[PDB]
Amino acid sequence: ERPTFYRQELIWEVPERYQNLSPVGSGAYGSVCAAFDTKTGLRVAVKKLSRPFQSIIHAKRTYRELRLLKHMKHENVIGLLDVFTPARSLEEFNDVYLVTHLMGADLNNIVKCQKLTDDHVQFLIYQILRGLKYIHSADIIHRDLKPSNLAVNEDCELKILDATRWYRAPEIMLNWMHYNQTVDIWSVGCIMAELLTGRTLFPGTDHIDQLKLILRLVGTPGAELLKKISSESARNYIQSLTQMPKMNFANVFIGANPLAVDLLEKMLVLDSDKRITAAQALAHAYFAQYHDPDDEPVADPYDQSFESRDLLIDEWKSLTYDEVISFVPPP
Ligand SMILES: C[C@@H]1CN(Cc2ccc(F)cc2)[C@@H](C)CN1C(=O)c1cc2c(C(=O)C(=O)N(C)C)cn(C)c2cc1Cl
Ligand SMILES: CCCCCCCCO[C@@H]1O[C@H](CO)[C@@H](O)[C@H](O)[C@H]1O
Repeated sequence: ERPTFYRQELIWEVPERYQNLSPVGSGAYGSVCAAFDTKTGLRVAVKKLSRPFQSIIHAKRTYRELRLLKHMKHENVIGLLDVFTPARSLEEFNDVYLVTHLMGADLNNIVKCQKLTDDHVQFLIYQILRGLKYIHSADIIHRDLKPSNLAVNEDCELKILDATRWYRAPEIMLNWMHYNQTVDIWSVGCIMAELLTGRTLFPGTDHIDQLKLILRLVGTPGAELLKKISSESARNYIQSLTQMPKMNFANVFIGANPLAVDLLEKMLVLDSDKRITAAQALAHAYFAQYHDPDDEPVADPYDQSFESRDLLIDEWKSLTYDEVISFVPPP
């Protein structure tokens, strides 16, 4: 049958299994409380979606978020321990709560603007890439990978969730579309660089500065890249710049493990088609001590056809309700 609920003001209405509700992040992740799950003995985070069925777009967003989190089942990706509503029917259904592991910190919190050891960077980047492989295998592109979106606990176990512009692929900065999954690989390279050196790779002051700093490291586009640019305004502007050569990453990241440097060379290539994939990165010798080709799992096909659909509020709501009811908690 149905769990007993209680009501509290932080008027959250949750099952009794969740105790010690305490607001976290204040606003950054929405309305989220840390809590203790008495059923599992785990510290959890409970998110109450805001106004989930106020509008078609709210409704579609609610459905999108629930679908995604229900699909993501991987050690290095945030997924769902639980989903619940106080509603006992569809006509009653107005609130949606998601539950996941309370990791307790994000990457910023672990680095502290300091140098990590090479071994530690291997472990952290390995986890990010393991998680990314899974995500990309579901035909998902993250698009905003950054330290604040990488959750970590005290044992630096890491899960991918979900300052601002510093990790973004340059094609994203320039509103390219046709985006490759390797946009996320660019983001990994920027993160890795920072963990090794203790400094932001491209700390741009604004958008244009950010692209200037990128180009100074990885050079101006070669002919092979320029032949794939269909916008003549973009093409013509690029060529009018002073040519710069790629910097030698070996001089830039001096002291670094040469295999770390080699991996950075392969991630931080301007041409997204020439960037290493997550699967390929995991097989790179940098991660010899953690790589296991038989425990780098991939995802079930992920049907995102709903994105192209224009439905009514009550349709998105009923579909969301269906997903709440069909949820099966992880073993
Ligand atoms: C992934 C979980 C769940 N939570 C949101 C969430 C996502 C999906 C879901 F189903 C339920 C909740 C994230 C916002 C943060 N989160 C954390 O573990 C977390 C938790 C914290 C955190 C705190 O816990 C905190 O405020 N203190 C005082 C320890 C401080 N920071 C910087 C944090 C960063 C993260 Cl990523
Ligand atoms: C002015 C700064 C130059 C930025 C060049 C970004 C090149 C990224 O690379 C491009 O990514 C596209 C997908 O996003 C692909 O369709 C292209 O084939 C690929 O070359």
